[PDB]
Amino acid sequence: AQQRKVIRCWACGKEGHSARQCRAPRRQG
Ligand SMILES: [Zn+2]
Repeated sequence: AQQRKVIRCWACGKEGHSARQCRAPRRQG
């Protein structure tokens, strides 16, 4: 498998992108 659920950008917490592209500076957008 890949990682349990989709890559919800562990750097932000949203399903759709990876922290490598996390455009959310923790609580902001
Ligand atoms: Zn993100």
